[PDB]
Amino acid sequence: HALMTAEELAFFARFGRMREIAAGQALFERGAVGTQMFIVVTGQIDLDFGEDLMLKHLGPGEFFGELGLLIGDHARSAGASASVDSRLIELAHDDFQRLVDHDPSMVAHFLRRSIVRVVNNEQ
Amino acid sequence: GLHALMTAEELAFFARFGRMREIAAGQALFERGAVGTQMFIVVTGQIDLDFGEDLMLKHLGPGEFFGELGLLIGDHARSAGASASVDSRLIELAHDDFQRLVDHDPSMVAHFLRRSIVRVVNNEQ
Ligand SMILES: Nc1nc2c(ncn2[C@@H]2O[C@@H]3COP(=O)(O)O[C@H]3[C@H]2O)c(=O)[nH]1
Ligand SMILES: Nc1nc2c(ncn2[C@@H]2O[C@@H]3COP(=O)(O)O[C@H]3[C@H]2O)c(=O)[nH]1
Repeated sequence: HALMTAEELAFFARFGRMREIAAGQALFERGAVGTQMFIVVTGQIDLDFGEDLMLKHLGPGEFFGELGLLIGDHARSAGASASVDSRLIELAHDDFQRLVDHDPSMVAHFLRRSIVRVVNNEQ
Repeated sequence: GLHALMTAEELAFFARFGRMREIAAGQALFERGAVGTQMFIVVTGQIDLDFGEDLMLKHLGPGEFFGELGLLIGDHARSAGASASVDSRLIELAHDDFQRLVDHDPSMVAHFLRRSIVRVVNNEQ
């Protein structure tokens, strides 16, 4: 599972912003354009990779959408939706660029863990 | 496009933190499925990647990099065999070298890691 560090949670939250999403609501659809990533801080997000694949359940501290964030014109690999009332850190393209500028070391450590996760990965 | 290519800054800094390696035409650098914790940058010649099955070979010329998965992911097994098509020269960057690089220039590394992710999401033959 994902899981940010405490330092990441605090900083991504400050550079990004919070987003509330109700039980049953869609955050984005599979195959859609999307340039922001998200961190679950309360509740649960379900990822739907289409076809007959297992759903992934993401609880507090887990992140997703970094591909949309990091790769231009990426199409969302899964649909994202809220299982229950949830709250998220939403981090946009510009926010991430700011973060890299202010704290490249922390970002490098994050990107590194991302790569490990993403080569793991793909149902 | 979708070919690697380091920046000039990367080439110089990866060269300095790492070391150089000569490899003769026909020689294997590593086998597919093996343990491997270093990455490589081609600076002369050409490295061929063999992904097994019936997949196309990939040909990497000067300035192209490979093996970063082995470098970044513990207990990764090499996704391809690597071998020299012609006499080649490489920058070899070891695990410890990369950690030194991160510590001295995190910003350069972050930019590199970012470019890696794009390449890798656009990979797998
Ligand atoms: N493609 C893929 N994406 C995954 C997987 N597990 C989690 N994800 C995340 O699901 C996300 C959906 O949005 P993106 O396409 O932006 O980024 C994706 C990944 O960050 C997986 O196994 N495969
Ligand atoms: N998995 C994968 N690796 C690739 C591809 N093209 C180039 N590579 C590189 O091939 C390398 C084989 O060694 P590694 O797995 O160390 O690291 C890998 C990458 O740097 C591709 O299409 N798929």
